[PDB]
Amino acid sequence: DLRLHLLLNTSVTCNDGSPAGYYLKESRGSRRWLLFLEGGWYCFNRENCDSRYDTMRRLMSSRDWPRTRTGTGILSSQPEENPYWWNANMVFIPYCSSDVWSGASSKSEKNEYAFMGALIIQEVVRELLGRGLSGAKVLLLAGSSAGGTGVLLNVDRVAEQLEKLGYPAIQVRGLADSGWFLDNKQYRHAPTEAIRRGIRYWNGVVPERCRRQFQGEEWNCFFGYKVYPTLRSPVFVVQWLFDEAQLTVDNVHVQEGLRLYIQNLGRELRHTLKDVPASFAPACLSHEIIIRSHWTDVQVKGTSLPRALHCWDRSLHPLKGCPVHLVDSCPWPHCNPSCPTG
Ligand SMILES: COCC(=O)Nc1nc(-c2ccccc2)cs1
Ligand SMILES: *[C@@H]1O[C@H](CO)[C@@H](O)[C@H](O)[C@H]1NC(C)=O
Repeated sequence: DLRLHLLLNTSVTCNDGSPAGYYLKESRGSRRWLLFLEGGWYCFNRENCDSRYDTMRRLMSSRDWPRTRTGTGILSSQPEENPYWWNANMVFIPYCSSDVWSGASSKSEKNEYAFMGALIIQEVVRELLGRGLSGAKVLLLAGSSAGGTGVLLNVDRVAEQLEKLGYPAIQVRGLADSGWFLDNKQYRHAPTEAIRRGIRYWNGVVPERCRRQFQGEEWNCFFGYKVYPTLRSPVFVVQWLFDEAQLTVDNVHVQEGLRLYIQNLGRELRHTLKDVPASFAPACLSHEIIIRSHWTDVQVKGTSLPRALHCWDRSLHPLKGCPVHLVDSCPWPHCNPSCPTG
C-alpha cells in the first residue's frame, strides 16, 4: 500500500477547490523515485465538466479519496510482479484536474473550476524533496493515457525545477504509456478542436521549445510526434500500434475500406516512432499497460517491457542482446502472439 498525503499548500487544488495530493510508499534503501500520473480523459467547457462532476467525481475532487492504494505493475514492490524497479520509492499522483496535466488556473469569481495539473505536479515534487527525494539519483516521471501525454508536457519542466532549486545531480527521465496520439482523419465524420478549446479554458501550458515553434497553435504540442522532438530529457515511449482510445476518437468500432484504414493507422504510428530510440510498440488492440498486473506478459521480438526498460537504464550509464527500440512490423491487430487476451 501507498499512503495518501494531501498537499500542505492548500492553494494547489483539484477541480472543485479541494486539496490535491499524492500516495507514497518509501524505500529508504533506494535512490530511485517513480512518480506516476493517473489518466482519465478530460473536459473542455462548463457543460461537459459539470457532467463529469456528477458521475466521475473522484477525477475532480479529493473529498472521497481513500487513504491507501495498492501498487500494481510498475508500482508494485514485489520482484515477481515488477522485475524492473521493485525496490524504488513509489508515488501515485491522482488525476483530479481534467486538463491532461496542463492547467495553471485557479477557481475564482469568473472560473467555476480550477485547472492546476501542471502546478499539482509542480508542488508534489517540492514536498517530496523534504521526504527523501533530495537524495535521489533518478526521478522517473511516468503516466498512462492522459497521464502519458502529461509526461510529455511536464518532464522538461520538472528537470528545470530541480536545477533552479539546486539539485543538479538528480537525473529526470520520462515514461509515456498510451499517450502518443495521431491527429489523423477519422473513419467516419474531432479531437484537435476539443484540445484547442480546452487550452483556452484551462490556461494550459506547453513546453517552451514546442511553444516557440508553433507560436494560437499550442494544441500541436499535445501530440507526441510533434512535441517529443523538442524535449531534452530522455523519454521512453510505450504505445500500442492499434490503441483503443485512438480508434474510439477515429469512430472505429471487416471489409476493404476499414481494413485499409486500420492498416494505414498502424503504418503511420510505426513511422512516427522510427527515430525514437527508446520505445516499445506491439501490434495489439489494447489501451494502457504499465500499472496493469500482467504487464510482464507482452513481448516484442522476444523482449518484454520490463526487460526493455532495464536495457534503457543500462544505456543511460548499443548493448548485446539487451535492446531498447522495439516496434512490431506486422500489420494487423494481434499478429503478435503475446498480445493481451483480456
Ligand atoms: C492529444 O490528446 C491528449 C489526450 O490525452 N487525449 C485522450 N483521449 C482520450 C479518449 C478520448 C475519447 C475516447 C476515449 C479516450 C483519453 S486521453
Ligand atoms: C502555494 O502554491 C501557489 C500556487 O502554486 C503559490 O502561488 C504559492 O507561492 C505557494 N505557497 C507556498 C507557501 O509555497
